[PDB]
Parts: sequence; C-alpha cells; structure tokens
Amino acid sequence: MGPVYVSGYLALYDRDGGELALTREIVAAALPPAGPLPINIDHRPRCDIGAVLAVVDDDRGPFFLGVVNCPQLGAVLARAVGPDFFGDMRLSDEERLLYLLSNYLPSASLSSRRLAPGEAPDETLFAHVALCVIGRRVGTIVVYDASPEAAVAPFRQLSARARSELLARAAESPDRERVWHMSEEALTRALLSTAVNNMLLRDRWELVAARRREAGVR
Amino acid sequence: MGPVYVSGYLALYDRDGGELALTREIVAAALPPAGPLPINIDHRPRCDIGAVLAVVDDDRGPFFLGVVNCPQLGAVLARAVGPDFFGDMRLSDEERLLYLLSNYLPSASLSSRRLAPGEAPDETLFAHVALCVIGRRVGTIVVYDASPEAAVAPFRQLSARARSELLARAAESPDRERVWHMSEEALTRALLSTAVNNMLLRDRWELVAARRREAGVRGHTYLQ
Ligand SMILES: [Cl-]
Ligand SMILES: [Cl-]
Ligand SMILES: [Cl-]
Ligand SMILES: [Cl-]
Ligand SMILES: [Cl-]
Ligand SMILES: [Cl-]
Ligand SMILES: [Cl-]
Ligand SMILES: [Mg+2]
Repeated sequence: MGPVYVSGYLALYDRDGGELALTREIVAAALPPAGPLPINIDHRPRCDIGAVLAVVDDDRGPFFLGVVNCPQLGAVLARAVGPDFFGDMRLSDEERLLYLLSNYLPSASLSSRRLAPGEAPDETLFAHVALCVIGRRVGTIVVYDASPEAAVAPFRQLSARARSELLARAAESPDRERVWHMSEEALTRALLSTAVNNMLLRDRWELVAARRREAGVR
Repeated sequence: MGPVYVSGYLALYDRDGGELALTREIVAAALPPAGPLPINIDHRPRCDIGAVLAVVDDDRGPFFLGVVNCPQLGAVLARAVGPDFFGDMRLSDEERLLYLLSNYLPSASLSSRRLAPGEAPDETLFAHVALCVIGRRVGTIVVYDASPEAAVAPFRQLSARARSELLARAAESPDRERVWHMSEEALTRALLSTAVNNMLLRDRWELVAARRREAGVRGHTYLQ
C-alpha cells in the first residue's frame, strides 16, 4: 500500500503576530532546510511517519510538500471506521486512508529551533512538521492525495513558479522512496491523544473552513 | 480506581421523528428487559465496559442508570492527555476519569433488535446502550458520577416515583459489582474508533448544550 503526499503553507507572511509571525528574511535564510525535516503527529517524538520532500518560498509564504509512508497508519485508521461510515461506497484502501487523514489531521505546524543571542538564523532553523487538527498559524491547512501533483493542485494562489520548483525538488529528494514502519499500538495511542486533546475544541469545522479560505483552497 | 455510575434519558416521548421515535407503547412493551443490557463504546462489539442496572418509564421517557467499571479505562484516557492538560488543578484519579469520560462520551444511544416482518416488540427488543458523542435521539445526554444517587440528581424533571423505582431496581441488579477487563490495546482501539466515527460532526458542543436543555439538566453556562 504505497505513499501519500501532503502539502500546504507552513506560514503566510504578514498574517500572524508576536511569537508566531514568520519573516521573509528568516524564511529566506532558513531554506533550503539543511537536513531531513521529518513529519510527525502532534509534535510527538518516536512518531515519525514521513518527511518534507521540499519547501519553497512562495510569494505568500513558505510552502511544503511531504511524503507520508507508514503502512500501519492505514491499518489503524481503516480498523477504526464503523461499518456504515462510507454508506454504499466502495473505496480502495488508498482512497479511504486519504479521506480519513484529510479529516482527522487537517492542519500542519512547523516547529523551529530556538536561536541563541545574536545568532543569525540559517538553514538549521526548521526542525519538523507536525500534523495536527488546528495549527496556530493562519492558513496552515494541508491537502493529502495520491501524487505530489494532486496534493498541491487545490492551492489556487500558490505561484506557478513555486509549484514547479517544489515538485522538481521533491522528485530529487533522497527521502522520497522511504518507509516508516511503526507499531500499530503506538499509532493508535498517538491518534487517540489527538482526539482527547481536541475533544473540547469548539466550532472546529468553522475554523477549518477559515484556514482553507486563508490558504486559498476552494 | 472504582466503578462509576452513568444515567440519563434513552429517549423522550414525542421528541424524535420516524425511525427514531420510541412510543410509550413500545417502551411499556420492552420493559423490563429480558436480559441485562450491556454498555459499550459507540456500538462497537467486543467492547463492553459496563451494564445498565435499571430502566424505568418516567413520564417524559425511558430513563436508565448504569455502571461502568473497566479498570484500564482510566489509565488509557490519562495516558492520552497532554501533561499540562489539567494546568494547575490537583485532581484525584477518579476525578480525572469522570472529567475525561464526561467530555469524551457525553451521550448515550439505546440500540434495538431489528424485527422480522410480523414480529411485535417485546422484552427482547432492547440490545445495548452505547456511550457516544451525540445520540440521534433528542435529550440523550448522560451524567457520570461516583455514586448512583449523585449520577441521577441533575435530572430535575425525573419524577420522584421513577427515581425511587430506578434506584431500587439498581440496588438489586446482578451487575452491581461486576468488573469489565479489557487489554489496553483493545480499549485504545475502541476509543479511537469513537473519535474517527464522530470526527465529521458539526457543532457538537452546541448540540451537547441543547441535549442538556432537552433532558432537563441545568445547562452548563460559560458567562464567567
Ligand atoms: Cl528543499
Ligand atoms: Cl502552530
Ligand atoms: Cl509565477
Ligand atoms: Cl464544528
Ligand atoms: Cl431494568
Ligand atoms: Cl442514537
Ligand atoms: Cl462545537
Ligand atoms: Mg482525488
């Protein structure tokens, strides 16, 4: 059961504030990321399920494209759905996973390293990307799909130029063919943590729609 | 880690349409139940965590009291929450569990046997009560507490007769002291399942508040 692709803005210039805001200089200084930038769930360690294949400096913000390739992830989500969730649809295991992910983990969160005094930011700044329900930064929705082309397609304001650099760099990433095997039991726990930690969140589908409208997805 | 009690209306007469409505006649006919009704998580099979100790036909609808006593539930739920989840609060283990359950599974859903054509509703009609996020029926919020009389107290329109009858029958249930073991793994799976199956639900907390008003529990306010 082959890989999944995920993409989206990691931040949108001029939209946040305080601790959250990302600057053009800093973003410019921080690309290309120096090392593999893993992708995990809700910032948990020991919970890597993929990696950023490329990040690009689009006009509106830094934009990324990721691979998530963890066979158990599909097992665990498919096991959880009840028998009538899909009504009379017949879905491939790939399609089901795409839908469940999309709706279970619809946002991303970039974490960065703390800089020491006077220390100019460089390519070591970005640490990883977490999938999560709501990211704190404006417009941090993700799209998941079966190809990198389909994953980026719904981002209407992503420049053509950035999209081209993005896909090209991603096709050359060393991580692109990789697999993350993970214990079913540890995944089930991570994902239950997601639900329990967001169980009290109010108006979640309204905030997701808002994040989509921010990112420029229909 | 002890038992906890759960209670609420399984339906309110005249408050649902079509498929969902339970009439007085159906309830009258279906009580008391032929055998003990298990409590499970969101209708999943192989995940019983308790049992319905008694059901009564209150004026407004059928009302139940149940026990939940699955020892691993507290550990699984507590393992799930982030470490600053409770901020500064000092809570017993039992208080943490009741809070987490109350908010994770705030409703109940009475599941019925599907009848064959020509088959009249009887004492075997009721199959189980599932704990869940929002039940399809109006007014099916539940209350969890450390004792049965406390579990039932917030339902300010439950008749005193029904309330006394409820507690009496529960006091003589054979399930009163049972325990329901599950492996951690099987329980984590079942709880994740509720999350997945309910992830698409819109306005759940507004619908919770509405279910509270419907059932006659003093509605939770947030004015302070
Ligand atoms: Cl890159
Ligand atoms: Cl964030
Ligand atoms: Cl362009
Ligand atoms: Cl919502
Ligand atoms: Cl009974
Ligand atoms: Cl229901
Ligand atoms: Cl809500
Ligand atoms: Mg498609």
